Amino acid sequence: TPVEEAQQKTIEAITKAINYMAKRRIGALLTIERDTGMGDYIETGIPLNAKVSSELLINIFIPNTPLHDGAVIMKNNEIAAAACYLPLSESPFISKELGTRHRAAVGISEVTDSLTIIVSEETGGVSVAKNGDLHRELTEEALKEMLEAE
Amino acid sequence: PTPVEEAQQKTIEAITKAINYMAKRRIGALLTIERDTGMGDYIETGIPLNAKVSSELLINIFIPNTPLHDGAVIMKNNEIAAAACYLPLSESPFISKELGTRHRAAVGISEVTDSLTIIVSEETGGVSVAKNGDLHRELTEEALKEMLEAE
Ligand SMILES: O=C([C](F)N1[C]=N(F)[C]=N1)C1=[C][C]=[C][C]=[C]1
Ligand SMILES: [Mg+2]
Repeated sequence: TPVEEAQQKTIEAITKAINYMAKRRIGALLTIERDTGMGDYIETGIPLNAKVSSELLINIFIPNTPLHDGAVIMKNNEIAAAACYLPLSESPFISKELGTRHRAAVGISEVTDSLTIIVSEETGGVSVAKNGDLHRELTEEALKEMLEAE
Repeated sequence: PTPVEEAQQKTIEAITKAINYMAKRRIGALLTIERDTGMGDYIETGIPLNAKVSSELLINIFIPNTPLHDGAVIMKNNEIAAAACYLPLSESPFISKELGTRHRAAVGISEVTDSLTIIVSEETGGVSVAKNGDLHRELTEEALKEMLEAE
């Protein structure tokens, strides 16, 4: 169906962008709003309300650019805003080698049902935060499975 | 001022801030503003964005060696319609011979539309505008803003 084709296209755009950033070890933080509304956090960023594309996602997160600091928040199959604030988790059970991007992802996952993808700038490793837990060192296939499950 | 006029002022401010940032850093850029002649055929050659304008997004689009930096950004009113778009190349003899494809593309679209195109040179950081087949080079910040306000 049209809705199904659009969801699969968005998943492919995300995974292609994550692949490019993982390979180059470009830090990234991408939160996908689900049932819990995230308007208060969207409002902290730069409004985009843009069509999703792998190219736009990559261009957003290039280091030392205006938009790369903070989270991209996606809502209703669009990029709602970039450079958004997310709350930092105080969970003592996050790997100590991880920094602010990962704590921000876990933090938003503690108070919403959202799914957040993180690319580490140190290693290029890909992780997902959901329900207050961080799922680390994902393969491409694991990330796709999580996006399809969500 | 009406909401429409205030929105236009915000868009001009966003454009001028982005152009000034890129000029200072010799970031090449090609930004066409659609006017009354529709540019859909050219918009459809690019990557669709349909995004709200911001200086931050304009700058991010043109960062060298990124997916979106080659080709034209096309704006429709207060939106970035698409990036990495094709524009036709002008054969005009009044394009300075040292200028590259971005300037030739800007003059080219200006020959078949009433659009206004801004170009930042990656060689010199100079700012130019193409309109109605004519290229106006080495614009000051003040001149660019005046051109946009008049448009
Ligand atoms: O990229 C990547 C992976 F890991 N992935 C994950 N996800 F999730 C997506 N992708 C790579 C490849 C190769 C080399 C390095 C790196
Ligand atoms: Mg002069």
